Amino acid sequence: TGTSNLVAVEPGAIREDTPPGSVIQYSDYELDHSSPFAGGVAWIEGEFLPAEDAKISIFDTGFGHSDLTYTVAHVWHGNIFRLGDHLDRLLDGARKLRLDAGYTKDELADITKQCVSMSQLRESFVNLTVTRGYGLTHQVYIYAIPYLWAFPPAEQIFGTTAIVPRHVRRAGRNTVDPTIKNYQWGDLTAASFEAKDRGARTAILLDSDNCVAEGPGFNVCIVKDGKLASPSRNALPGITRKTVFEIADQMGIEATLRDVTSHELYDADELMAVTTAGGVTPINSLDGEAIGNGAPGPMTVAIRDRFWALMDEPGPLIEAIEY
Repeated sequence: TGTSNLVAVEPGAIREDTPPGSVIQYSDYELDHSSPFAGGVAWIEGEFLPAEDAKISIFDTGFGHSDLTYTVAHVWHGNIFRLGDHLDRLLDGARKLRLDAGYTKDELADITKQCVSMSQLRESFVNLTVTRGYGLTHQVYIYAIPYLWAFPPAEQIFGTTAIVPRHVRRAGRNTVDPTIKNYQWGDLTAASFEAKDRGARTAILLDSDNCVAEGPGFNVCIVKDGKLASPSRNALPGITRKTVFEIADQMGIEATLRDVTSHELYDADELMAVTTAGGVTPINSLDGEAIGNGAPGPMTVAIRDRFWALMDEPGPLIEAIEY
């Protein structure tokens, strides 16, 4: 059909079932639908709008040339996670693209948190996008929408399945650069359709030298002999990946950003996907072969459970939204 295994990025429900007793639980509340904003807020051209109405000029160069960068932060239990790190990454990427947001980091942070508050969402998927714009003025778009899962909560707890594409590789840093977060998903979409065709949930892509690159919307972490590794070259420098490495260091696990060869990927003791929209996902099998026992690995479970706990512990990583 015309539908990939990738989650559609648009406003969706406010809550979704999660495994009972699991580390993942939504907040208990309601939206006051007296506000037109409740459920999703978009900030386009300095004006807030109900997400249902959020529109951009068809002539924005961010559309016709995909000339932009973006970042996504999540809100969990009313707390925004690592917003400052996301703003730093977004602004650094815009600089590399010679894009000027026209707003300082603090102005962006205030605008973003305001979007969440007006949305009334305690769990949210928050996107900041900076584009080349149109007649020339660069454009900043921000939206806070209900939470989105790259992998459903059930797969976060019980694991997902992956293949390595036979026909696709991840674009290299000298072509469409994966190290700047971008909307150019041609390879990622093709890999997802190949995974769907083969009966797997997703794909882990290789780069041109057959090193692990990343997946469609996530970094990949590889566990071997009690050590954790993740690709250093053709992969986004993910914030979830950064969090996972901090969690591991605190657990006394050695975590290294390095080239991971295709041999190492297939020989892994554990595999996991890491991304802001849903966190740490175990990958139970690769190309239909069990990784470990074919169920979530022990280090993955430990790190994933610690990751959700971070969302509730006061500290530098989290800030409470004011509703």
